[PDB]
Amino acid sequence: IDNCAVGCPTGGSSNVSIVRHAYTLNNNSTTKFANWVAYHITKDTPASGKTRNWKTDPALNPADTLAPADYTGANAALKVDRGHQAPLASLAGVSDWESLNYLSNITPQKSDLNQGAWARLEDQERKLIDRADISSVYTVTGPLYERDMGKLPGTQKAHTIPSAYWKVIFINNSPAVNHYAAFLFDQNTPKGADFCQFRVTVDEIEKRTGLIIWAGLPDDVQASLKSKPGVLPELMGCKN
Amino acid sequence: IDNCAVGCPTGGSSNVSIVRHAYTLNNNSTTKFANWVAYHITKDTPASGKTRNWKTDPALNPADTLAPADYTGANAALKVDRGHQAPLASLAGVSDWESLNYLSNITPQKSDLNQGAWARLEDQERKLIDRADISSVYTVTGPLYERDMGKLPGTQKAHTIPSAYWKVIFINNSPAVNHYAAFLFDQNTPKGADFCQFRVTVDEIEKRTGLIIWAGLPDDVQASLKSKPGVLPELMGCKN
Ligand SMILES: [Mg+2]
Ligand SMILES: [Mg+2]
Repeated sequence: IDNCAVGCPTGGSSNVSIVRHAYTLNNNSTTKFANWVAYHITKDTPASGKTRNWKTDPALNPADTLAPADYTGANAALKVDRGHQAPLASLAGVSDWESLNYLSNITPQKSDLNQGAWARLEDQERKLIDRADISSVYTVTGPLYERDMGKLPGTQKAHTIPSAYWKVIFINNSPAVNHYAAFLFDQNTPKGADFCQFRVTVDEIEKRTGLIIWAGLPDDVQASLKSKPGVLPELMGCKN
Repeated sequence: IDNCAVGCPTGGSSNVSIVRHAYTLNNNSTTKFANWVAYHITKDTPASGKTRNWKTDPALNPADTLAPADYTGANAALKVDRGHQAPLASLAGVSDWESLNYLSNITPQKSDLNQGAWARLEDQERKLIDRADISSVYTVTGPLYERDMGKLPGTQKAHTIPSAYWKVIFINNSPAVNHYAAFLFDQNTPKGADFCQFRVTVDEIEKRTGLIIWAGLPDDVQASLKSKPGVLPELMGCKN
């Protein structure tokens, strides 16, 4: 199962990644959240109406990830939601869809971001697959840890709440020949914010995460395309 | 023969276009030069060392195009060369390659442009086909008539010398999913100019020519991408 197409990211804290049909993920046993999550949307992956039964990822050591009990009181204290990294509705059609609700694929994401600009991007990201000429959407998403966001009140486990979230997207085959995009949202993004205003370069993300995305691309392609914002957002309703 | 892939341009002065393996061209009987020339570069079309036997296009009425005799004294008076619209070296491998030297595919192009930035772009355009993942390069090129440039000294034929040239390019299948680019050079472009500094939008070209490029693309795709400069030039050595 290849959920990256042009090479999954290198630089993750964990040397081994979890590969599922729903996604491929690299966990961080120190922060308790995934360094990055790569997924592949196709015409047969989206599905609506699925339920959200939060569960501890059975593939990880319970001490290196969070359990449902750890989120107790989180919303009232920090105004955060249990935010999905790999989106439920866009991939709930896969055989192991339940893993989309494993806490390894979740982080304490501010409600205004989760239900705001982040959800609208997910909506447009999913809509791309409806286009006749678009057969695949390959996405890599993950958090940033640049400032103290406080701690979950219901757990004694050492963890680090993200300060921002990014998403790198490309359609069909490879960014070497296809449209791509990259976004970066701060945890405190306003509820009504236009997701189009947060377009960035892949290079910026790599520099703020320590990862190398699209790690299988030839050197020249990486050097010339990663520092240039893509035009994929224009197909998602964005301008300029 | 389809040299446009996503619909040849509309808006040309002639209702009929000339279709060849080398290119598809729409002539302008008033200016005596083609409104647009569309060509398709593949790994099989380039070829070096071909001779240049200028000739009157036998497919057109002699009064609507130029003959070799019409260029007499042109270089000494206006410092222009017999400039190819569809590049010889990039397509000389096709079966009717001699048509690349028919005067319907030529215009009085300033030597500094023809042998400068224009030739450098042609090189990079041709080199794209050397990439393993790039199987096709679809280009549409043509002149602009915005200012009096004088007249050829060796002809009595009514004609209009171009004041600028544009080139729209995309790779593989369609600009809807593949990288694209558009450039526009004034006749007076200095010999040592960096072609990367002449990137424009497809919309600007359409507004200045009266043509509609990629006329077969869905409306939403046209509105969305024609106003956004592409990232293909980054694969051609351009920065930012
Ligand atoms: Mg969410
Ligand atoms: Mg030339």
